[PDB]
Amino acid sequence: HAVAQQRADRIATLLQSFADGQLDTAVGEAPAPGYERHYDSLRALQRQLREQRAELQQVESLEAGLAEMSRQHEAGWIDQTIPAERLEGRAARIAKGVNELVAAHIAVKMKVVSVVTAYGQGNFEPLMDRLPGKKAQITEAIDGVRERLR
Amino acid sequence: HAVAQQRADRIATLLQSFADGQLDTAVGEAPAPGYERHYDSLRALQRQLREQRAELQQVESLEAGLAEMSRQHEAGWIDQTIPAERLEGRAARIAKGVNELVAAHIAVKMKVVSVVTAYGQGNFEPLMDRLPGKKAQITEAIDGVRERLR
Ligand SMILES: [Cl-]
Ligand SMILES: [Cl-]
Ligand SMILES: [Mg+2]
Ligand SMILES: [Mg+2]
Ligand code: NA
Ligand code: NA
Repeated sequence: HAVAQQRADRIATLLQSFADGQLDTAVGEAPAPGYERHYDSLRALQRQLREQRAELQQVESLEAGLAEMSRQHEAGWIDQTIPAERLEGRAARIAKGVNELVAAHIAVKMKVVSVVTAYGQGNFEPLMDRLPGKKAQITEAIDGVRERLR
Repeated sequence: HAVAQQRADRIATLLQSFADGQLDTAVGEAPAPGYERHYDSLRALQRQLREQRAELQQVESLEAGLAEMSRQHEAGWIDQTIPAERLEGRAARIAKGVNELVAAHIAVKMKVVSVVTAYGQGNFEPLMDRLPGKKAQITEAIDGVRERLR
């Protein structure tokens, strides 16, 4: 009678904690045989709430990292990247993905600058890369510059 | 005796479902007064598991969208963007953030191409934007091209 209520209150308290976002309490083992199923599920649920909390926090950090990277680049510090090494899982892969895509565009941009700077110096040895898709328009444009400049 | 066990099994089953990822069952209301706390928490937990599931799915979609955008740009279709409008919350903001940052770099790149293309035609009216930070190196480079070309 007394124990039954106590064990019931314990389960209510643990569930209440989960609901309120208090995931630090250690669930532990069941008090008696008839509560094994309840506790098995409670422990499993807790592990899941903790994992999802961590993953969602990583995403929040990813948004802040992107925000700072954007701020840095608008200020001209284009070497700045999102510190993917400080993230993990999917958040880290997305961060690396953004860094690589931005880096790829910067590389094409600097290639253009490098080639035309040379033409400006009378050095016509360099040729713009042969780009695909819409980027092919850049290749033709720069070739046109070369032909006309000399 | 019979009812007690039945109501206890119901709570075990609901918790078991949550654990296994079956969040579609409708919890409903408590069967008797002494179970109000349990059910209140169960409903709240379910709402949270569903919300976190949705948010994590959005992130998975964000990673795929970035992957496809990267694939498209490497192929030269640089007008392609991550469809942020099809996402929501933080996932959507990150997507828009990536689209804007990439677009900003492309704009600087095309500005460079536009200016030098003009110089190649003997049209020295356009001047490269005055860029900050490390980007200032691009401004000086292109100015140098202008001065030397004419
Ligand atoms: Cl720096
Ligand atoms: Cl297209
Ligand atoms: Mg010269
Ligand atoms: Mg000319
Ligand atoms: Na990617
Ligand atoms: Na941003």
